[PDB]
Amino acid sequence: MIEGLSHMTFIVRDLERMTRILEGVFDAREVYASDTEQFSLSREKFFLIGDIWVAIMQGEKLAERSYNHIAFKIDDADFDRYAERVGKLGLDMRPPRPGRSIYFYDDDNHMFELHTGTLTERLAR
Amino acid sequence: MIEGLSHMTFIVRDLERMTRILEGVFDAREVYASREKFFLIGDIWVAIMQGEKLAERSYNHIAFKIDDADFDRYAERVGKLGLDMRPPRPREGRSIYFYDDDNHMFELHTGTLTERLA
Ligand SMILES: [Mn+2]
Ligand SMILES: [Mn+2]
Repeated sequence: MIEGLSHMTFIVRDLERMTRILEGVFDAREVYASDTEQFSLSREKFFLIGDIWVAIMQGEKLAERSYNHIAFKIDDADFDRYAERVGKLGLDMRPPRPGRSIYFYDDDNHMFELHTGTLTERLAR
Repeated sequence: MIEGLSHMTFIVRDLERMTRILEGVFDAREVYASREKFFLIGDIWVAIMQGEKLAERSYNHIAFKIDDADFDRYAERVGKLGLDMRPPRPREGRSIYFYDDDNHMFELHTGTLTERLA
């Protein structure tokens, strides 16, 4: 049996900028940096978004953008606030459709989504 | 405030094969049916939509938590499907890494963040 999600891992060109994205958009909390170690060549950081473990490692960006995406849940009341946060970070986004979502990209062609709706709502529609 | 994970969406060339992988490896259950399908892995909403496979493989990955006592079983599930799988490192704090048919890397992992932080 699958107990739940363990972690999601993203490879990014610039660990510092990705840190600012995860902190700026999701209020991610940095819990680990391999840079606190002596002679570790590879560079990684671990973050928590609530109880979600996100790991980032420095490497190459995704070649192309695609519609593979990871979506986090927010409340409908915070939709404009979150669109603002994405704005202040200077991130590319998909246009807001006329549940609702904000889709944006980090600096390495990963797509993320902030979605106000639920599965139950989605299936009933 | 982020309330939690909403869903994860994968683009795949063949929804029937992806269905078999999700059900076969993760015990995913289908709740909605070129087009999209929806699954739950426990309370994790997964959406799959027909389209183009990732040009390239990378080490970006999604990892699911399993118990160490189930490790051999899960490795046999991935193998039974003919999925491209990294031979498990003889070990704990263990992982199984595999690609589906569309260059998405997945991981089954027996350890926790807390343990890893040690
Ligand atoms: Mn989505
Ligand atoms: Mn991993």
